[PDB]
Amino acid sequence: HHMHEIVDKNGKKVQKNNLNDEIKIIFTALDGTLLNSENKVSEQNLESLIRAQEKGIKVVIATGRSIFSVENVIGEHVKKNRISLLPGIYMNGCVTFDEKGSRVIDRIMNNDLKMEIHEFSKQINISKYAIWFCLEKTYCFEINDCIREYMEVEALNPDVIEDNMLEGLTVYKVLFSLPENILENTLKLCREKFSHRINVANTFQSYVELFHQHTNKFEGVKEICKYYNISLNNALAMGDGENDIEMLSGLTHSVGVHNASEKVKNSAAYVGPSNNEHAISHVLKTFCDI
Ligand SMILES: O=C[C@H](O)COP(=O)(O)O
Ligand SMILES: [Mg+2]
Repeated sequence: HHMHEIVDKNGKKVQKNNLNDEIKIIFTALDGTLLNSENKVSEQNLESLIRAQEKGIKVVIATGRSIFSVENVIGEHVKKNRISLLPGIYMNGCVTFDEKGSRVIDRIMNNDLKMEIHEFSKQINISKYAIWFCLEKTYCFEINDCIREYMEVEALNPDVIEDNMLEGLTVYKVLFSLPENILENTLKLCREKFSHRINVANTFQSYVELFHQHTNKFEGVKEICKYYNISLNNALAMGDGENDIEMLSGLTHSVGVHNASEKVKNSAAYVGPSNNEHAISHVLKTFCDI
């Protein structure tokens, strides 16, 4: 079966003996890539991560999430030092930490643009689906089934605040947890309204994330590779979503998981197993020989 293979754009399996780059570091999206559909790290994945640590391969999270919500989802692995959060690429790069927890990227959203996005979202009535991200906390204006759905997966609850409090907050992104029935339209509105102002990404299901226009996960990738004197040619990125496109296309070695869209897969060098098929275990096998 093809359940566990990694293939190039011609459908040919990638073989270790044909590689000419040692992979020293792997950057991976969390939900939809490392985590299976149940938001868990599979045992096969965990077993391969243990071996990657024994061999000195670095595994770095690159996510739209804050580090706080990551810790709530995979904390048990973090506590056992099996997955490191530092260094890490959070909020789609806008908050990227080195191993000392210093922000090597800190891309706050301009406050005029914040308020314009806010007023626009109230105008088109998606403000109720908004989760605003400060450095250390998230905020929403009300709770509904869509906010509920976001809390369940994110596993970290926003504080509920009044509308007029937003002006005082220093934010890095906003995430709209949208009903499925208005995703496609709302995405068109935001992209038309804020082109060359803000990144707009459909990252996961009906999530729409807006963050610093000149920042993405790949900017974080470059910073962390730089920190450890690792050429980009010895890095590998894997992902599934729109917010992974820049890091998949920016590295010579990248893997789009099988569950990714055709757009995301096209941006990647290789296509691997789905997130439910232990994608990073097979990546580690193919590229690092376990
Ligand atoms: O809520 C989860 C995120 O939208 C997906 O996270 P990721 O960037 O690690 O795939
Ligand atoms: Mg993802």
